Amino acid sequence: GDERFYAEHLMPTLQGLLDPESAHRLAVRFTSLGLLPFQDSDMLEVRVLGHKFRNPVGIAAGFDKHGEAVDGLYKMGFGFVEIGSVTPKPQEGNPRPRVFRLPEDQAVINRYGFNSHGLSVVEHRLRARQQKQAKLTEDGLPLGVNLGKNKTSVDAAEDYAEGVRVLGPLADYLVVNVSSPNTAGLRSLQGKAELRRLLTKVLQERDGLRRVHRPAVLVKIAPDLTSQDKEDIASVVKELGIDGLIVTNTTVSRPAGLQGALRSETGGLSGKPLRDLSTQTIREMYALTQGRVPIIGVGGVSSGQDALEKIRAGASLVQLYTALTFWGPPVVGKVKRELEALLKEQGFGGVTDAIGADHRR
Ligand SMILES: Cc1cc2nc3c(=O)[nH]c(=O)nc-3n(C[C@H](O)[C@H](O)[C@H](O)COP(=O)(O)O)c2cc1C
Ligand SMILES: C/C(O)=C(\C#N)C(=O)Nc1ccc(-c2ccccc2)cc1
Ligand SMILES: O=C(O)c1cc(=O)[nH]c(=O)[nH]1
Repeated sequence: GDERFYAEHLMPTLQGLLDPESAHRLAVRFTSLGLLPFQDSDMLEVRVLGHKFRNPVGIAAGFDKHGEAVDGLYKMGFGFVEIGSVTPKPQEGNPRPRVFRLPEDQAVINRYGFNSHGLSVVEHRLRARQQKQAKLTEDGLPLGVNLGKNKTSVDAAEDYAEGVRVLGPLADYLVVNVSSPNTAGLRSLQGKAELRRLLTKVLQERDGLRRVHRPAVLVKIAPDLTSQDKEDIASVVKELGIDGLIVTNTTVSRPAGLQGALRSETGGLSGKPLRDLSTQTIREMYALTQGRVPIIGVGGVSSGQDALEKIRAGASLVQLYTALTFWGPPVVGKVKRELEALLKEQGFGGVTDAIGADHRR
């Protein structure tokens, strides 16, 4: 496993031979079979959400939408895996092309639209390795399951409720994904009244599961929220005792300076141009929740510094996806190695010590 080789030769050649969706599909395939190219120190261990995480670097939702490559992803060095988004019924998503690379920006735009094998398929896939996962979790490698809703559903809350009932028993944590920019009307569920109603139902359904099968519940939010939106989300989270937040999904904004020819494609923008917008959203949400609500920080993480900035801003854990598509699997070890070195350099005894450090200076 060599960073230079992947960054300079393998990935650019892959990007030059296949379209983005094809590259994604082949990657899931390769990862699922364990055809892949760092020893986690105690400094990187985090205890949150009722679990030990051997390192704080996870794979973000969207890469493994259907739970096909979980074990290969742990082998890649991720401290936790999130699969999904999964919808109740199977659905195809948007017509192709629906994924676009912006190499000049180290960015991606996608409009997949919740292409999903559906709950039943994912349920059986996870059941086939349920005890293996139980041991992985105990060993500090938890599993998250990200829930979406069907395009033609009349009752959004019931979609998420069904997700809780079916995949909740198989997950260490669940994500109520109300932040995809690619499903019409979905982001409106972030509004105060809609969110409270939705999350009340979700939490009731979760509380009804047997104790060993009872996951933490997190809400994944957009980077495009107004100050009022963020205030309201913070209020509802505290009112209902939501276990955590995932911050953030992709942006519908197109920051000044984007160079990629494909910058004006419809969809969610990810990668470097999203990075600081996400970090600032983490920072705001941490403050609004008084540091009492665990945050998983996501968006434009490609290095140790990127990870630590989100951690200092208030994230207990981080995730990446887009960086993997540019630098390949070696980015995981790179992020962890750089993060460890930076923690030492900045006087932190571990990740835990650095969580929210910016707010205390
Ligand atoms: C191709 C693609 C598909 C994605 N699909 C999902 C999804 O199904 N559910 C979800 O919550 N986030 C999804 N995401 C968003 C990521 O989980 C993450 O929040 C975002 O991409 C920012 O992280 P990054 O810059 O490291 O990619 C997707 C992102 C991309 C790149
Ligand atoms: C949307 C998406 O996943 C991509 C694009 N564009 C993409 O390139 N993904 C990807 C992710 C991982 C890998 C990879 C490369 C080597 C070994 C295992 C996996 C290759 C490609
Ligand atoms: O299109 C999707 O499936 C999707 C894309 C994205 O960026 N975020 C998300 O939650 N879903």
